[PDB]
Amino acid sequence: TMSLGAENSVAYSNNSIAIPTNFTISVTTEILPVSMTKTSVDCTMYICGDSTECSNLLLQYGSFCTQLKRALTGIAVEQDKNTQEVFAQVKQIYKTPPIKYFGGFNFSQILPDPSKPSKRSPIEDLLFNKVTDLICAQKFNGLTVLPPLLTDEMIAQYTSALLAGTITSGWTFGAGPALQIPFPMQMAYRFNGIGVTQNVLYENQKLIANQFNSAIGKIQDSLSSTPSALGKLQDVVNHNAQALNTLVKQLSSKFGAISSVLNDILSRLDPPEAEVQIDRLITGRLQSLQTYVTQQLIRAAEIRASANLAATKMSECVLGQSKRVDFCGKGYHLMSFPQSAPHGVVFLHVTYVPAQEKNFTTAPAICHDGKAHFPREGVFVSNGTHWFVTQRNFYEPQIITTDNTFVSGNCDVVIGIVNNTVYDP
Amino acid sequence: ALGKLQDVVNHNAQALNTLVKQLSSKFGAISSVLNDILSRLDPPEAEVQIDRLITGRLQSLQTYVTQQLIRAAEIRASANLAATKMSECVLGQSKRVDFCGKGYHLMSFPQSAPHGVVFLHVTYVPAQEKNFTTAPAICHDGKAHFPREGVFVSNGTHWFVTQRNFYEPQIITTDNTFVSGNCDVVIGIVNNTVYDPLQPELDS
Amino acid sequence: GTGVLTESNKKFLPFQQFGRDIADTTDAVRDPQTLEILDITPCSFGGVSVITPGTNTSNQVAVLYQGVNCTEVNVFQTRAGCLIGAEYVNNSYECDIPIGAGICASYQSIIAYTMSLGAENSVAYSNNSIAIPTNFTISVTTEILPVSMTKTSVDCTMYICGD
Ligand SMILES: *[C@@H]1O[C@H](CO)[C@@H](O[C@@H]2O[C@H](CO)[C@@H](O)[C@H](O)[C@H]2NC(C)=O)[C@H](O)[C@H]1NC(C)=O
Ligand SMILES: *[C@@H]1O[C@H](CO)[C@@H](O[C@@H]2O[C@H](CO)[C@@H](O)[C@H](O)[C@H]2NC(C)=O)[C@H](O)[C@H]1NC(C)=O
Ligand SMILES: *[C@@H]1O[C@H](CO)[C@@H](O[C@@H]2O[C@H](CO)[C@@H](O)[C@H](O)[C@H]2NC(C)=O)[C@H](O)[C@H]1NC(C)=O
Ligand SMILES: *[C@@H]1O[C@H](CO)[C@@H](O[C@@H]2O[C@H](CO)[C@@H](O)[C@H](O)[C@H]2NC(C)=O)[C@H](O)[C@H]1NC(C)=O
Ligand SMILES: *[C@@H]1O[C@H](CO)[C@@H](O[C@@H]2O[C@H](CO)[C@@H](O)[C@H](O)[C@H]2NC(C)=O)[C@H](O)[C@H]1NC(C)=O
Ligand SMILES: *[C@@H]1O[C@H](CO)[C@@H](O[C@@H]2O[C@H](CO)[C@@H](O)[C@H](O)[C@H]2NC(C)=O)[C@H](O)[C@H]1NC(C)=O
Ligand SMILES: *[C@@H]1O[C@H](CO)[C@@H](O[C@@H]2O[C@H](CO)[C@@H](O)[C@H](O)[C@H]2NC(C)=O)[C@H](O)[C@H]1NC(C)=O
Ligand SMILES: *[C@@H]1O[C@H](CO)[C@@H](O[C@@H]2O[C@H](CO)[C@@H](O)[C@H](O)[C@H]2NC(C)=O)[C@H](O)[C@H]1NC(C)=O
Ligand SMILES: *[C@@H]1O[C@H](CO)[C@@H](O[C@@H]2O[C@H](CO)[C@@H](O)[C@H](O)[C@H]2NC(C)=O)[C@H](O)[C@H]1NC(C)=O
Ligand SMILES: *[C@@H]1O[C@H](CO)[C@@H](O)[C@H](O)[C@H]1NC(C)=O
Ligand SMILES: *[C@@H]1O[C@H](CO)[C@@H](O)[C@H](O)[C@H]1NC(C)=O
Ligand SMILES: *[C@@H]1O[C@H](CO)[C@@H](O)[C@H](O)[C@H]1NC(C)=O
Repeated sequence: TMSLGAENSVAYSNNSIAIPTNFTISVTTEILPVSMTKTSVDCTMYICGDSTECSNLLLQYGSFCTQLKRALTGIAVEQDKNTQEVFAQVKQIYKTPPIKYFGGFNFSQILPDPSKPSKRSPIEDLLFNKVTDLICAQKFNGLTVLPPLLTDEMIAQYTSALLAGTITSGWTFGAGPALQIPFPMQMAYRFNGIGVTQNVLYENQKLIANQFNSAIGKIQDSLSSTPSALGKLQDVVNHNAQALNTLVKQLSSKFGAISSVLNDILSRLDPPEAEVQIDRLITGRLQSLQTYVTQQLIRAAEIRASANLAATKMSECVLGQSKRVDFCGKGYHLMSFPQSAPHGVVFLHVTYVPAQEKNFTTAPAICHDGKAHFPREGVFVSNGTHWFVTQRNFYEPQIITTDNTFVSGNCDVVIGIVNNTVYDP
Repeated sequence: ALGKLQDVVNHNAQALNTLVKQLSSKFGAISSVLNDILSRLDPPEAEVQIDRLITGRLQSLQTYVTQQLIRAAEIRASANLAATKMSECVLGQSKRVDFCGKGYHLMSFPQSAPHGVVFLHVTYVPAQEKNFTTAPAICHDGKAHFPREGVFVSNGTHWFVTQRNFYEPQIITTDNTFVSGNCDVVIGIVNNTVYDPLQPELDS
Repeated sequence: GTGVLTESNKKFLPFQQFGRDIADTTDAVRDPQTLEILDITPCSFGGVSVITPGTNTSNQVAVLYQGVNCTEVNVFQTRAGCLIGAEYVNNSYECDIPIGAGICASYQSIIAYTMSLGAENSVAYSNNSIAIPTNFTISVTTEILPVSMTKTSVDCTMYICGD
């Protein structure tokens, strides 16, 4: 019987709080499929090939062929639209400065490599390597794979522009003109977004930079060392080729006829029964093609939903800081980096995870001079003998003064109010 | 401009037209008209011809219903998205980037359209940006000062604190800065005075 | 069948006569007069696509043979296929008519080009400089979303059989 999880009992009490005293910069990967293989089918060539009599009999069924071609054309344009929606979200191609110094933060693994001809990042190069006469057989039966409108190098260029915008300008480029800001100041703004003061980032800048660099290196090692990391994108490739193979395989099916070869049927039988045999082959092949188009449409809907989600993540996680829980990684979200992948996008979510929490005795309000004092932005904590006010997400005790507390009412209404002095500047 | 809604209308009529067009298909039978088949053949072979017509027309109708269900799923997803935009953009102000227009979202207006909704997203776009020299903190009297809500900027000789999204320089005082630590830890801290409001009061 | 018979590097065993693909399609054969192996490759086929602007504007057209090399058919070779009737221009513009593999076509005659992704902007990043907005623009933008479709009901018996 499978275990759901490790058992943890939270030490809940009416007057105790746990405050984090440290943090971990966690980078996590999110892999999203964006597009599929664009397929076009020649209905007449697939069902009948070179046989004129088969085409003449096929004409009796009407506009089935036109319907299948139209549906496939809609899917093919939809895939390009999906790629445009996910990646072509900036109209300026931003570039990084020639001096790659960002206050200790290292972005070598995600920025484009000049040495490589493909102009891809090490992570993107790893993603393309790790995602992989079949093509000839699919082509020879009247099924054609159409090239993506955006080539891999242009998609990589779009990711590079997004990375340059998010690194040099923060979230400003997503909401208008790209405004330059130093990267430590940008990270301080992101720290303020999740409710941590700027001083925590500035004082611990080298530690945060080291943690970020270590996490990025771990991400590259994790992708290189795990076969099932890129399972989703490969699955899409796996489905598409298999579908074409199955459709090709359906040409070798008798479908209740004497032979699967039209030429043998013509060369061996009179037209009254040859017409019947060709009709059986036509209905079986047409059913196979309709089945293939129907699954292609269902997969197109699923990929369109995934692409819409990927576009939403690109807008909310890469082009801004998100306050939505778990949308842009596990933890308090700081920023995200896009990486191009075959038929998809990989988001590196940089999040803030609290760590090394410590118990403190807490009170809702402080009673001083017959007045109730409440924290403006923090929480009251006690280490045993002395009372302090600290920010909720990091332990930084400060003296309780009138500057950081506000007075509302007397001490007779608040349940759990404790008596302590409030300093006056 | 209104290509998406018209496209939906274009698909629906076309689907019906295709289904109507499928009535003119022999489907491997002598004729596409059932009345002719009845008026021309005995029931043993008329049953076969009617069977061919029935299976072809039934396949056409099932195909039409299948694409109608797929399109219904797509339109349901679009309608759910439209309801989400109506709740978050019209009935409130959204902090989600690009959900309610390009730029910092202020408000949205709904307009009815045939088979659809048009959202007029009113957003705030920054413009006419100006370069300034910036610092993370101000060092005064051996203490590090950080902005409460803004950013430190310098026009070349003087330091000010301004809000991030609009240029409004103000004198750096204790009211708009907070003190955390000394000047030895912050990388890039610059030396500047921090004004005290109480100093002229007790001085005079 | 029907196909080109090219020279084959495949060494058949003496008992084998035909050859098949992974997907069970014939890819090779042994000639019964001279014991040699031939690579049966089917003749070239392509999806003829016509690239045109509006008839209100012009009647000039270009033809794209999808998947067909240009030697087997203003002739330009693209990864999508062979494009006849459009002149390649080294300038980059926005995409007007999509061709594929980064190639787009436009009317100015019909030209084919590698589409520009966007205007090139280099952000003046430095470790101590910030850009602060001094003004604003109130921008109203349109977002069009479909909500409902036409409600259709079909009488199954009347449609299939009538009276
Ligand atoms: C806060 O105090 C509580 C209680 O003193 C701690 O909870 C105990 O944790 C230990 C080991 O984790 C367990 O063996 C005890 O059974 C727990 N007691 C209760 C009542 O839950 C808690 O670990 C303290 N928090 C920190 C961060 O030290
Ligand atoms: C917070 O945790 C970090 C680690 O994530 C601590 O940094 C380590 O500090 C020890 C002792 O000074 C060093 O030996 C390690 O090399 C440091 N690790 C890294 C990655 O820099 C840090 O000291 C902790 N801070 C507090 C206040 O507990
Ligand atoms: C940023 O990270 C890269 C890679 O993580 C660092 O490049 C390494 O540099 C060391 C010492 O110079 C070499 O021994 C490694 O072989 C390099 N690895 C790679 C993959 O190039 C780089 O030094 C870091 N710092 C900067 C400023 O770029
Ligand atoms: C709670 O924290 C306060 C503040 O750090 C502690 O007060 C200081 O304790 C040190 C060590 O005994 C003394 O050298 C200082 O003179 C104390 N400062 C003041 C203003 O009294 C206090 O001891 C802590 N309490 C507990 C139980 O750890
Ligand atoms: C907090 O302080 C107040 C005032 O200093 C205390 O209220 C006094 O309590 C004593 C005995 O309980 C009475 O004799 C006084 O008349 C009370 N004064 C007022 C103004 O109410 C209160 O008891 C203190 N609470 C704690 C927990 O120490
Ligand atoms: C930076 O801004 C400050 C304040 O806006 C400027 O200081 C004032 O400049 C005007 C014009 O020269 C003088 O009339 C005032 O007397 C100055 N005020 C003070 C308090 O000195 C300053 O000149 C600006 N610096 C630059 C390089 O533009
Ligand atoms: C910022 O101010 C501090 C303190 O006034 C400066 O530190 C002094 O620097 C001088 C010359 O380097 C020394 O002679 C003093 O002993 C230093 N005093 C202290 C307390 O450190 C610092 O140099 C100033 N920084 C800038 C950039 O002007
Ligand atoms: C901020 O200063 C930088 C550099 O001092 C300006 O960037 C220059 O812009 C001009 C015109 O756009 C270019 O010709 C230069 O090549 C740029 N130089 C660099 C180093 O990028 C930038 O325009 C200034 N910002 C504003 C708003 O004027
Ligand atoms: C901010 O931009 C607005 C326009 O978007 C400026 O308003 C213009 O001001 C000029 C000169 O004062 C007038 O001739 C125009 O008629 C104004 N246009 C509008 C639409 O009102 C405004 O002056 C700018 N403000 C700053 C500080 O640069
Ligand atoms: C908290 O609970 C303890 C025991 O459960 C009790 O003695 C104490 O009065 C309670 N305090 C408040 C503020 O409820
Ligand atoms: C910023 O970089 C310049 C050179 O690029 C250097 O002279 C200066 O010391 C740096 N300042 C900080 C705060 O890193
Ligand atoms: C096949 O025919 C050719 C014709 O010249 C002859 O030379 C050869 O011996 C025959 N047999 C085989 C096994 O090739």
